[PDB]
Amino acid sequence: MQEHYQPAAIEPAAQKKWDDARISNVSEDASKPKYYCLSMFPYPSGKLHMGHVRNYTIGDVLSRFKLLNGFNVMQPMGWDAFGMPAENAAMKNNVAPAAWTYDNIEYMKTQLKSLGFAVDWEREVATCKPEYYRWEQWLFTKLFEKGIVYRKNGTVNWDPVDQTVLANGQVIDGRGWRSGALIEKREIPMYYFKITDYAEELLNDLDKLEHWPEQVKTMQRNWIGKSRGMTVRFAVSDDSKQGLEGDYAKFLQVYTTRPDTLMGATYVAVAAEHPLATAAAADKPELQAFIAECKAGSVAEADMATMEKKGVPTGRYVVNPLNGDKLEVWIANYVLWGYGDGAVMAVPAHDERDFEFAAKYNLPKKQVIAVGDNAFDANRWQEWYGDKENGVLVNSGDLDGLDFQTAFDAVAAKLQSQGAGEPKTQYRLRDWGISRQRYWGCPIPIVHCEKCGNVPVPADQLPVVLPENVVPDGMGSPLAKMPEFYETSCPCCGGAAKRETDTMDTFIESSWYFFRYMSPKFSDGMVSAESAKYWGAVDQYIGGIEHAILHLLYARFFTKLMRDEGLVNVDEPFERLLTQGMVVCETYYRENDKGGKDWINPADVELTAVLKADGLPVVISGTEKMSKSKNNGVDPQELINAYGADTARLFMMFAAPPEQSLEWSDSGVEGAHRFLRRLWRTVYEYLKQGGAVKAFAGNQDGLSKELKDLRHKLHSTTAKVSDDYGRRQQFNTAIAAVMELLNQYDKTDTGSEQGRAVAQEVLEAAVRLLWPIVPHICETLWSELNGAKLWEAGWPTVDEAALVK
Ligand SMILES: [Mg+2]
Ligand SMILES: [Zn+2]
Repeated sequence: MQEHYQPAAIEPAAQKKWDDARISNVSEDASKPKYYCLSMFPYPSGKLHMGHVRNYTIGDVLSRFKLLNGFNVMQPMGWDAFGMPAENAAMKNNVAPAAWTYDNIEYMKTQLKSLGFAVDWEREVATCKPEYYRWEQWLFTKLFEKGIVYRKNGTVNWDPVDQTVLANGQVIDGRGWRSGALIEKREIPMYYFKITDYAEELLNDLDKLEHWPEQVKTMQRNWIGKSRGMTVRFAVSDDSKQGLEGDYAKFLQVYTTRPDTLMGATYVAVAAEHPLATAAAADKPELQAFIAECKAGSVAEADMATMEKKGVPTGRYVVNPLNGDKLEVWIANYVLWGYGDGAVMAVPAHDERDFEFAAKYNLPKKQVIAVGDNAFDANRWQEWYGDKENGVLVNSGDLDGLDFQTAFDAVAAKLQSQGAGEPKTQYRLRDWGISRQRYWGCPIPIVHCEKCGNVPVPADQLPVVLPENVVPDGMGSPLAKMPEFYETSCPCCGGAAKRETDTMDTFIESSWYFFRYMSPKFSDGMVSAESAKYWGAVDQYIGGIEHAILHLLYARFFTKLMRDEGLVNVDEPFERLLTQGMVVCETYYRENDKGGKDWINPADVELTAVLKADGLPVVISGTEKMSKSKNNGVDPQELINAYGADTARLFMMFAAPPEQSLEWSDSGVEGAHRFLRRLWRTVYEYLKQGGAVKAFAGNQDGLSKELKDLRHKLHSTTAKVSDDYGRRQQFNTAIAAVMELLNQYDKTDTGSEQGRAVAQEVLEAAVRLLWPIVPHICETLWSELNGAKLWEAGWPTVDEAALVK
């Protein structure tokens, strides 16, 4: 055994030792309990960043910990290969997105292997290979025949300069974020997943997830947005029926979740596309300009509530069905066409959104709810205004004295007898649009025939192979310009027909990759029935915060879809969720000659804070998440080249808990490396003074007071580490517990015979307790202390007797 810790000399050897033993290559062995530990598979952007290393080290700790406890652990790895970054790099470097992707995959796979992750590489998948996406095309055709996937027209943002479709997040003040040209609203036929049919099932099944974070389940409930309310019809006044046709000339229909406050309605609001808005705007240019501004808006629902609410009066009036009040109709910008009736009622006294709207335009506020002896202030909103639980009705005539649910049914009874309303359940959830006007994505298995319509590609002719010999030019997506691709024959009649040129949303690949890992080479279905039965569902999921709501919802949707097709048996894909915190770092900038700032990477600077090149001082700015925005990203390959994989893994797990943000620190990295030097020195000095012995075990009566205390600290540390790994999922404190154990070991005389046995017992446990964190040095140190296989010795057991005083 060498005297000095040198990770470059032991880490390649430890990996080949695990590779030859094939401890990470697992099968459906019924003689062992299974454990599926899944980390979110990376996008092949070119090289790993710090978020990758932290995510997959967290997953490797939980995987190696469960492996030492006898579990048959599957920890797979793949590549979320589709996306736009390959197209943009293709337009910059003039290469093909496929070749650019496959090279990034090979390089990043070498980096992941160098980190020593216990990964079953025989289950590796790449979503851009036809061997993978052929099965999401298959499920598309099956759900298309059933109607779960359908085709309808939708509105998109067209950039006429870049000749591409943009999302609302890429539109700023009505212009494209790159071209700066005014976007155009176009209606094109697209494909949709009828996810609203599974809304009740997606909402109720959240109760089965006993181990999910309550805030994550709450975000799923809000996005689905189930509400039990009331449909209410306000009769249009005789002096406001001009220009209206059909039912819109008779009544204005609205939906409300607070029918107990129907007596407190002071005005109604309609969307810009509502027929009442169209009729009143026929002779009013202000209303026409307001309607045009609402239609030209490009607000994302993540910023919908942050939008300033605006409205215009119409001069048209409707009649409240309960008290007969005449209420003026307003055109509001927050009322969305397609959401319910496209019209709402307004109660400013018990809805803060209506309170701010009425206070702006000085609209009346009528109180109809009372909570105790609390005073009602018409010029200041209070939280109890919207209380549905402890409220009682006032200023409501016959409805006075009733609570929420009694007034709900009583209002329902009054409206149904008049034929002016009935209860209704609504959902904020929209259907899932999957059509993307991009090249680098999974093709849509639809052929357009003028005599047969939109016919699905039969299962024999799948996949619809995306051509890889394509270099995007920018002026339009390539698929719509390649007749050699879209010109084909109709699979129903054999006549001339055109393939679908749009590609699928990349969320589709991530909605079922956890099932493909179970049988990645299965060619008769999405997943074999044998492997799905054994592995069941993912026991532990580790990923980031980005797009968590949509990804989880889509993955839970695909699970129930595949279950209904008879492919899987579970109702939920993920039993446990661990979302890691971001990695932040300090930023550095030097002021410009044009009134700006140029941001410098931390690798090109040294703290005296001075630039590393010209030696001119550079401003050290604030800390934020590593990104190419302010050039603050630290390459983990430089961290591995300098200290090794074990130091990188240890610093990640020790600097902060997994959920908390990790702040980059050069001193913290050195401290992790010095501890690995200390651990190597401890084992080396122990073996230099006599070599290994048999670890102490059994009855400890007769040991000295000093040696009994060390065994107490030892088996107390083992209990604390097991709780940190298996329950708390707090790996930083577990490293601190082992450090305290080594501290007391240093202060203890282990020179006696039984003292050497206690020392052997202490060291054999410490290297096994840190094996999930730093497996390379622990495997190397374990072979010096004991001749058995580390994974066969298992997780260290707690000696209960070593705790009785
Ligand atoms: Mg349960
Ligand atoms: Zn045909």
